[PDB]
Amino acid sequence: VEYRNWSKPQCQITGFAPFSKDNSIRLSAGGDIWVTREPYVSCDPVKCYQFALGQGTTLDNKHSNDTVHDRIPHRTLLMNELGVPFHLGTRQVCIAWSSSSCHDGKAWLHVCITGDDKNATASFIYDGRLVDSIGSWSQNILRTQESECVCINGTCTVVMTDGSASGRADTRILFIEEGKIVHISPLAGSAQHVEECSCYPRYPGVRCICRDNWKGSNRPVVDINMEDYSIDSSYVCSGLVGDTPRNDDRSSNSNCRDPNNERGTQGVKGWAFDNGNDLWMGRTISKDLRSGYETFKVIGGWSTPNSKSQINRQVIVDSDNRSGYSGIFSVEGKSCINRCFYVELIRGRKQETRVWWTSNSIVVFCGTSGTYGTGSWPDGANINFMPI
Amino acid sequence: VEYRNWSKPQCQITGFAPFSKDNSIRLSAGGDIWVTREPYVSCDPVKCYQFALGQGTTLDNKHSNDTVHDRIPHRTLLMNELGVPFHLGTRQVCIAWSSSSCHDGKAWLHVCITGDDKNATASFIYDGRLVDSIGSWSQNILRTQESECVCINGTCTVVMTDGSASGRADTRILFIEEGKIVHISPLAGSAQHVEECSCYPRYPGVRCICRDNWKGSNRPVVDINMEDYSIDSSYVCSGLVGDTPRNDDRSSNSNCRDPNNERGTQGVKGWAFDNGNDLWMGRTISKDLRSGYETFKVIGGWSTPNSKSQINRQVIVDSDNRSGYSGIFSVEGKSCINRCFYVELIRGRKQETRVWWTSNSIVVFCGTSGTYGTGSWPDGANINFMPI
Amino acid sequence: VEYRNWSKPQCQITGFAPFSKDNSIRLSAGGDIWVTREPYVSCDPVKCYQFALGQGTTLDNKHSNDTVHDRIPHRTLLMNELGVPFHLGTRQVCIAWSSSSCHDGKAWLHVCITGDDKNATASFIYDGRLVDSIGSWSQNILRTQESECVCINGTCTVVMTDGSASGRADTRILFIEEGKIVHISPLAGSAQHVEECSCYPRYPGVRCICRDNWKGSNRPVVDINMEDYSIDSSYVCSGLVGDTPRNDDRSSNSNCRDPNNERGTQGVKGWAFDNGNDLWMGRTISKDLRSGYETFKVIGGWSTPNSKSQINRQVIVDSDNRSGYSGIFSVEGKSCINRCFYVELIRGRKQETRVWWTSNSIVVFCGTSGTYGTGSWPDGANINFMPI
Amino acid sequence: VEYRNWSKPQCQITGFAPFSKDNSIRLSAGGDIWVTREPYVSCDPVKCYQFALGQGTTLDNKHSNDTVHDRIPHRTLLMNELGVPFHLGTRQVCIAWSSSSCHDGKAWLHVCITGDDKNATASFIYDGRLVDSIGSWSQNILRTQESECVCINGTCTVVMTDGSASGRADTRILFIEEGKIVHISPLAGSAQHVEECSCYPRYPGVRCICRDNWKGSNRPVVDINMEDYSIDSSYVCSGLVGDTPRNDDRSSNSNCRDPNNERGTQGVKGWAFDNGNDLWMGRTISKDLRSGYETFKVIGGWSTPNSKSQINRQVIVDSDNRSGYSGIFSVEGKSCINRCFYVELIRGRKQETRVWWTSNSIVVFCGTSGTYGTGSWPDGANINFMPI
Ligand SMILES: *[C@@H]1O[C@H](CO[C@H]2O[C@H](CO)[C@@H](O)[C@H](O)[C@@H]2O)[C@@H](O[C@@H]2O[C@H](CO)[C@@H](O[C@@H]3O[C@H](CO)[C@@H](O)[C@H](O[C@H]4O[C@H](CO)[C@@H](O)[C@H](O)[C@@H]4O[C@H]4O[C@H](CO)[C@@H](O)[C@H](O)[C@@H]4O)[C@@H]3O)[C@H](O)[C@H]2NC(C)=O)[C@H](O)[C@H]1NC(C)=O
Ligand SMILES: *[C@@H]1O[C@H](CO[C@H]2O[C@H](CO)[C@@H](O)[C@H](O)[C@@H]2O)[C@@H](O[C@@H]2O[C@H](CO)[C@@H](O[C@@H]3O[C@H](CO)[C@@H](O)[C@H](O[C@H]4O[C@H](CO)[C@@H](O)[C@H](O)[C@@H]4O[C@H]4O[C@H](CO)[C@@H](O)[C@H](O)[C@@H]4O)[C@@H]3O)[C@H](O)[C@H]2NC(C)=O)[C@H](O)[C@H]1NC(C)=O
Ligand SMILES: *[C@@H]1O[C@H](CO[C@H]2O[C@H](CO)[C@@H](O)[C@H](O)[C@@H]2O)[C@@H](O[C@@H]2O[C@H](CO)[C@@H](O[C@@H]3O[C@H](CO)[C@@H](O)[C@H](O[C@H]4O[C@H](CO)[C@@H](O)[C@H](O)[C@@H]4O[C@H]4O[C@H](CO)[C@@H](O)[C@H](O)[C@@H]4O)[C@@H]3O)[C@H](O)[C@H]2NC(C)=O)[C@H](O)[C@H]1NC(C)=O
Ligand SMILES: *[C@@H]1O[C@H](CO[C@H]2O[C@H](CO)[C@@H](O)[C@H](O)[C@@H]2O)[C@@H](O[C@@H]2O[C@H](CO)[C@@H](O[C@@H]3O[C@H](CO)[C@@H](O)[C@H](O[C@H]4O[C@H](CO)[C@@H](O)[C@H](O)[C@@H]4O[C@H]4O[C@H](CO)[C@@H](O)[C@H](O)[C@@H]4O)[C@@H]3O)[C@H](O)[C@H]2NC(C)=O)[C@H](O)[C@H]1NC(C)=O
Ligand SMILES: *[C@@H]1O[C@H](CO)[C@@H](O[C@@H]2O[C@H](CO)[C@@H](O)[C@H](O)[C@H]2NC(C)=O)[C@H](O)[C@H]1NC(C)=O
Ligand SMILES: *[C@@H]1O[C@H](CO)[C@@H](O[C@@H]2O[C@H](CO)[C@@H](O)[C@H](O)[C@H]2NC(C)=O)[C@H](O)[C@H]1NC(C)=O
Ligand SMILES: *[C@@H]1O[C@H](CO)[C@@H](O[C@@H]2O[C@H](CO)[C@@H](O)[C@H](O)[C@H]2NC(C)=O)[C@H](O)[C@H]1NC(C)=O
Ligand SMILES: *[C@@H]1O[C@H](CO)[C@@H](O[C@@H]2O[C@H](CO)[C@@H](O)[C@H](O)[C@H]2NC(C)=O)[C@H](O)[C@H]1NC(C)=O
Ligand SMILES: *[C@@H]1O[C@H](CO)[C@@H](O[C@@H]2O[C@H](CO)[C@@H](O)[C@H](O)[C@H]2NC(C)=O)[C@H](O)[C@H]1NC(C)=O
Ligand SMILES: *[C@@H]1O[C@H](CO)[C@@H](O[C@@H]2O[C@H](CO)[C@@H](O)[C@H](O)[C@H]2NC(C)=O)[C@H](O)[C@H]1NC(C)=O
Ligand SMILES: *[C@@H]1O[C@H](CO)[C@@H](O[C@@H]2O[C@H](CO)[C@@H](O)[C@H](O)[C@H]2NC(C)=O)[C@H](O)[C@H]1NC(C)=O
Ligand SMILES: [Ca+2]
Ligand SMILES: [Ca+2]
Ligand SMILES: [Ca+2]
Ligand SMILES: [Ca+2]
Repeated sequence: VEYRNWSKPQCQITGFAPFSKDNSIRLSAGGDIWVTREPYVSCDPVKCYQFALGQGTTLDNKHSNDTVHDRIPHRTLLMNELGVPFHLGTRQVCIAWSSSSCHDGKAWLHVCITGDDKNATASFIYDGRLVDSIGSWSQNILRTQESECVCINGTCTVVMTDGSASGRADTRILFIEEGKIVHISPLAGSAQHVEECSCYPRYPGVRCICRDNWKGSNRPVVDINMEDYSIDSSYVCSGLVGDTPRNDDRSSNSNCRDPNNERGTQGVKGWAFDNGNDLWMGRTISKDLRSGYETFKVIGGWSTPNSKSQINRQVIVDSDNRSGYSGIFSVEGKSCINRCFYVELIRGRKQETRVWWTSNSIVVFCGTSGTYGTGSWPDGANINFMPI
Repeated sequence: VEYRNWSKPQCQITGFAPFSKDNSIRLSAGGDIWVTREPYVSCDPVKCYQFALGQGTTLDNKHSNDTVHDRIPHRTLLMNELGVPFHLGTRQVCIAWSSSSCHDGKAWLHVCITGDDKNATASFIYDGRLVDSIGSWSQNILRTQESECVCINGTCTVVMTDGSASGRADTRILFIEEGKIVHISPLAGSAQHVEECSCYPRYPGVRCICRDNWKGSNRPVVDINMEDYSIDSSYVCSGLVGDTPRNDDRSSNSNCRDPNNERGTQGVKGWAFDNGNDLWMGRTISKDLRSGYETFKVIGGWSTPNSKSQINRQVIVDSDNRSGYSGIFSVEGKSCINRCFYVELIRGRKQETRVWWTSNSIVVFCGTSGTYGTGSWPDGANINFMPI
Repeated sequence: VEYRNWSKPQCQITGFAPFSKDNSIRLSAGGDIWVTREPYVSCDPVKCYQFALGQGTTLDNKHSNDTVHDRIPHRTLLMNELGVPFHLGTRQVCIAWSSSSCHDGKAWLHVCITGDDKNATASFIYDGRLVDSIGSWSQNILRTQESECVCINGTCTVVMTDGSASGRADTRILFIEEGKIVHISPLAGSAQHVEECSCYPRYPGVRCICRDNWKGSNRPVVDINMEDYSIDSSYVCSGLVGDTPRNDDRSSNSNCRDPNNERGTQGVKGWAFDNGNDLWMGRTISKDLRSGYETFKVIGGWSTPNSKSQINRQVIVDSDNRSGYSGIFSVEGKSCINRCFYVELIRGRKQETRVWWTSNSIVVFCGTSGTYGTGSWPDGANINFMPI
Repeated sequence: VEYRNWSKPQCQITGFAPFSKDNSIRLSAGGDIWVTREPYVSCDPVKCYQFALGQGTTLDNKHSNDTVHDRIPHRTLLMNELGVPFHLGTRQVCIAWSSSSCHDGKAWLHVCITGDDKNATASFIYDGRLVDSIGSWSQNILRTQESECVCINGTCTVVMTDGSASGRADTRILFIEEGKIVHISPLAGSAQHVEECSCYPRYPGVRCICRDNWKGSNRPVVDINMEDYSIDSSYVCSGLVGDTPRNDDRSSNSNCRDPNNERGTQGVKGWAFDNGNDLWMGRTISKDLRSGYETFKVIGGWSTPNSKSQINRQVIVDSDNRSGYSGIFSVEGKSCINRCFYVELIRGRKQETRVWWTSNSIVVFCGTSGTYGTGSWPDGANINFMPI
């Protein structure tokens, strides 16, 4: 086994075709399925696996009630081949309430986070053994990606926040070579917040499309130079914008460098990925609520401010339904590195308060240089059927 | 790993001996089993696996109700070793409501179909990565085999329809070398319809025994020349005939070249496989309803029109019971390539409307050059026991 | 991989120490466990697996009722590593209502039997493919071992009956080299019946301790000469005797050559295995009912008629409980070939008619050249707890 | 595969970071989970597995009632990768009511104990085959570690008691090279009792931190010389002390050589592990009841009597909750051998007599040379939710 160095062109995609759905909630009505959220999928040179954080229980468990809350001791990081539901036979690869995973080529690094909010811990596991540990630095919740990290040559990047969701924060980018952090590099850029970065291998570095829970609703970019550790974090030129809540589609703006301050409040985990001066991206159809999922390409959107030349749309999930988080997902072709992407479809309380638990399914789409039809793939489960 | 080139004689079989049953419905009363239909089994140089399309749920799920319908977003392609039931621990290898799978020798290609009926998409997955995509072409349901495709030397064939079930249609035969379609070839032949082809490796090409939902009740043949892409599609000389509904057994006819127009309406997925001028084939015992399964050899039936010299019958499934689809299943011997075949036994609504869900079990029989006894293997599950 | 030729001394054992129990019935009250009976365990050069025939269902299935009957279409041959219960995730390796399995070294041969009683079929599977088939020969139930077959050099033996349980019968010994029967050899010996042979590798041939459902209650021996195909079947010299029902322990007799005619009626699957002029054997404590299990060594018992010098007893299962079938189980040491043995503990109807289903657990003991304590390991499950 | 010889420095740890929790009880409310207790985890050069002894059943089984009792025929030794719950798909690797497991490098040795209390047996399994057996020697319960044994060069140590819990006893240290005991060595030392030793590879020998159910509440040390078989068993210099029940924290004492006689009665399985003249150890927060878990380092505590210079505490499990047993768990780093440790959290009768069954979850922590936060990880399951 030599290393995963990614030297190879990205694919000139033409849109996305469907790859995987698991029906996690549906089956949850007839089987014992874990309680999840904040999923993501990543793969080694052979199989694509699917992760997510549980709630130390199952859905048809009287326990599950109040799964709305993101952190609790009993939450663990699951793993399965891409395609199997999360069952009583799944493994809790580590304790955590946040994470990131990359396959450096040789084996896995699994950053998993847990502790008190104000003082928590981050175990850096690798190849099964626990290679390192680094604790919270601001004293107000150490959180990470909830997406696949990226490694190149033998060094795995991973961005980390601990600060004030809607406020300033310390963003560091740890460079851990084999479960062992070997160098940390402090954030720099126009980016007024970095959180839930969706990172990918666009050689020689790593580029990140994050979230901004404070003033921006136009994703902040985070570019890592795996070559010298230096950082750079701009903002997206695309005038379209994909974050929720967000202004609209006409008064929606972005100048590639400053929080736009338009419902710049919260956010959601999102992705995007360049191609020349263009921009393949995705977001919720609803711009108030996290419902419906569409994906598209903005001409000029990566190199040019306030763009609006949308083209090649797709209604991945219908706007009458509901989605949630999503992240990019790379996966090296036999000549080019193709990007893929996932979408958790969250069914549960706060919204569908018919039941008291919260969990989620997933749908995933990859890159294609061929045709496709049209459609939308939701969780599609009868909340009047589901237990509780 | 060199390639699967099939250069090796087919076996001079003498009838079929039992191989596998899974009891899918029976266990479904005491366990959490997926909701299926349109199964098939295929194997790599080591294990035989069993496929089928689910209904994004399980049987003891209040959801399952109305599984009669063939397409919906939440239907996925399962896979398991030959012998295990479809459980909560099975994987959804792709989203689809149609498919085909072959092992080119090195790894798997998994055509899976999904989208709106009128406009749908076909993901061409291979080795886990998504190599290509080609969308619907007539705008009225892109459908494929629901049986194992066949590869030789490194090129995998797969026939595709999109048109009018009971009407004309476009039938194309895609030649995808490694998840990448590299050449499409348009249908040609006496065949007035091609749909649900049951294809196999009868070197140097590939030969297909399809269905005809319009005017024929005598299977149309579809011969592929993997050598130059050319096509040829005749009809079966056998005067016996195996399709349901169908005329009878005396006024049942076929001339090897034109729809016979005798209850030539619908059909069901069927198989057949030559041997000299003869014909080993199978069909439902009931010629109105898809009930009971028998298999036999018609002397003269492959090279001679309107044949009736039946011999070596078997009551695979009793005519008091019920079957459904079926397809051929090859599996290379240590000197000859033996054919095997499967039979879904569909238990569910429209018929057994005691319950509201529809799923199916399976029985499978291989080729033998030795003796056998007699019997019939049905789903045999108490519909008064089953849930719902 | 060279072949399993067994050239290596058997171990001078000193008694049996406990190896495996699975608690099949107990868990059956809190989980979905298959309905079984007629088990046995066998191993390849790495793992020991556990077999048995199911009843196409699970225990907490309303179907299971009337599992007392041995044959029905929906019965299949399971397989799992030695230690896991038979779950909804177990595989039906073949259809059958009888069987035998050996690992010739390279891979598995799985004789499985099914068909009408009067006319049935026997599929000879191997390495996943179906290599051969041979049908019933007397027209009254083709049955086999229900124990591990034995292979040496590359030829696998397997004894087969079809005749009259309590009457004469045809006993043949098929020699199948790679799923392909290559020579059948007709039974010869003092043995007035051969049925449920418990066979083992006592180089250069294979020796069998069977059952006799007609006139004997003293196990008939069946010695195979894998060298020239010739057969020889004596009877056990041991005057102790181990079969149920059986006379007693004082008027119990055997002369090494003729059915003794003492409650010589039915039987049960049993084992035994020589050592010099002695005899390590096992049987039920109850000599009317199949309850309790003990094992011991009779000095002189293999080379001398009507023996009674019992020594080294063990109460494997207490006589207040209940057992059933049992068979020998070899397993090559790092210098000597050690024998092991299993014991199904049948819980169910006809006896414990509190419930209407019948299934069974298992306990297994191997050979030891070291000390041991005392005890008894029953199914030990509350029939008042169990479902139905 | 060469052998596991451990020549390599232990790691200068700085405290413990979280690795694994499984939520065994929580899921037990929504799934079929085995009934356990007396767990432990151990690993081969690749995966870390988790063991424990069951109670031949599952929790939602009416059987489980009265799982308070430690021994019964139907108790078996489970095994799974580190992270999966104990499910109906787990294997019973042997019958036992006590055990120990080490990976000599090449494969596993699994001492499992069962029999009458007064006369029991100990099967010494290895690589799947049963290599040896040695029976009880005092006639009053042969018990072993309930923790991972340690092998070096090719010889696996394992300490064994059989005597009087609160009285004298015979303590032997068997040296079994490949499932075959090749030399037994009798205990020697100041140690007035050895029971439930928590052993580890501190090259060239093996050192053990046991329990004392008679007069001590200050762990007895047990040092093995794998070099010449000689033994040595002192007591811990640490004046802090970690055993429950125990005096307090001020009148708590130890002189490194004699039972201190302060609530020196019972105990619990514990661990500890040196580092220079210091001592990293752990115990229950409650000194009467086995509740809460903390871990720390006592300066001077390994080489100096009655120590009280505690530092680097952690509240692993909060004192408002409840723990149970615990043991050390080694795991070779890429330059140093890191120690890890587990903690069963027992939920069940005698205490939480709301229900009638007893089982347990687990939390596990490894060694780190990096920072960490703070927190506590309990079973945290609603006893008012749980079944029974
Ligand atoms: C490939 O396949 C697409 C699939 O797109 C999606 O369709 C759903 C909505 O139809 C969406 O939720 C789902 O998840 C799919 O992802 C092909 O067509 C698609 O469907 C139609 C047009 O073809 C577009 O959707 C619209 O949605 C409305 C809700 O269904 C529908 O009622 C709209 O209908 C109005 O125009 C149609 C035109 O055919 C016609 O039916 C009527 O005239 C109708 O008029 C309305 O007017 C009044 C006010 O609204 C009402 O009082 C009156 O009752 C009536 O509702 C409309 O059809 C969807 O966007 C479209 N997709 C795309 C990409 O165009 C598409 O043909 C093909 N394209 C490509 C590149 O392959
Ligand atoms: C190997 O094993 C076969 C197994 O074949 C199948 O048998 C079932 C039907 O019997 C079928 O559903 C099942 O699934 C099996 O696959 C051996 O025999 C088989 O069974 C019989 C003859 O041997 C054939 O089946 C017929 O089915 C009727 C329903 O059971 C049965 O009642 C018929 O019986 C009439 O003739 C028999 C001859 O033995 C005799 O019983 C009576 O005289 C009976 O007369 C009827 O007459 C009146 C009008 O019908 C009634 O008023 C009166 O009450 C009575 O019903 C018949 O036996 C089945 O086809 C046959 N299989 C084959 C291949 O022949 C077979 O012996 C052997 N062959 C080979 C090559 O190995
Ligand atoms: C290793 O370990 C053995 C284990 O053997 C088995 O014991 C159970 C029966 O006790 C059996 O079902 C279980 O499954 C075990 O496999 C050691 O001992 C074993 O137990 C005893 C003797 O040691 C033997 O079993 C007998 O079973 C009767 C039912 O329990 C029991 O009541 C008998 O007791 C009579 O004698 C004992 C002697 O100690 C004493 O208790 C009394 O005096 C009692 O007297 C009876 O007399 C009247 C009529 O019966 C009654 O009115 C009165 O109430 C009372 O019942 C007896 O103890 C069992 O066979 C034995 N096993 C072996 C191999 O000896 C054994 O010590 C040791 N051996 C070796 C080689 O390692
Ligand atoms: C990293 O993270 C630690 C986590 O430690 C643990 O905290 C829980 C207890 O708080 C424990 O069960 C849990 O499992 C954790 O493992 C950081 O702090 C930790 O929490 C606090 C202090 O920081 C310590 O715990 C104490 O526990 C009491 C129960 O919660 C709590 O009420 C105590 O509060 C008293 O002092 C605090 C100081 O901040 C303040 O809140 C009040 O003044 C309060 O006063 C009480 O006084 C009267 C009598 O008690 C009452 O009438 C009145 O109502 C009120 O209760 C206290 O805070 C815990 O030990 C501590 N851990 C450590 C290691 O210090 C820690 O800051 C950081 N350290 C490091 C190295 O990283
Ligand atoms: C990184 O990319 C590839 C794959 O890791 C490296 O491997 C060699 O690269 C090219 C073609 O890929 C040739 O020089 C060798 O034949 C490759 N070997 C294999 C097994 O692919 C490549 O050298 C690395 N290069 C950079 C610039 O990072
Ligand atoms: C990672 O991969 C290759 C590893 O070799 C790095 O490029 C190499 O450049 C040196 C001189 O710097 C050559 O001698 C190497 O052998 C080059 N690669 C090849 C295939 O020749 C590359 O620049 C590194 N990139 C990153 C992002 O870390
Ligand atoms: C295709 O069939 C076989 C198997 O793929 C090819 O392999 C060689 O073929 C024959 C015997 O099978 C000999 O020439 C070689 O010894 C074979 N090698 C092996 C490993 O079997 C064969 O050459 C191919 N031929 C055609 C005509 O397609
Ligand atoms: C059968 O037994 C063994 C094992 O199959 C054969 O293997 C050779 O036998 C001996 C020692 O076992 C030596 O001649 C070789 O070194 C063995 N090789 C191995 C890999 O064990 C043996 O020759 C066979 N002999 C008979 C008489 O059947
Ligand atoms: C099975 O195994 C060995 C295979 O070699 C057989 O014994 C051999 O005897 C021949 C001459 O007959 C020698 O040249 C072989 O090489 C011998 N074995 C060895 C290791 O030398 C053996 O007799 C056969 N036994 C059975 C029961 O089939
Ligand atoms: C035990 O430790 C190591 C690992 O088992 C042995 O292996 C050799 O040891 C050193 C470095 O580890 C060198 O002499 C060799 O290069 C090692 N080989 C490998 C594959 O690591 C070591 O010799 C053994 N030594 C002792 C003292 O027990
Ligand atoms: C276990 O491991 C090594 C095995 O070699 C033992 O040390 C060896 O010492 C001899 C002379 O005694 C050398 O020739 C060996 O080759 C040494 N090891 C190495 C790598 O050179 C060691 O002392 C043994 N220790 C224990 C606890 O059993
Ligand atoms: Ca925002
Ligand atoms: Ca038709
Ligand atoms: Ca008899
Ligand atoms: Ca004590």
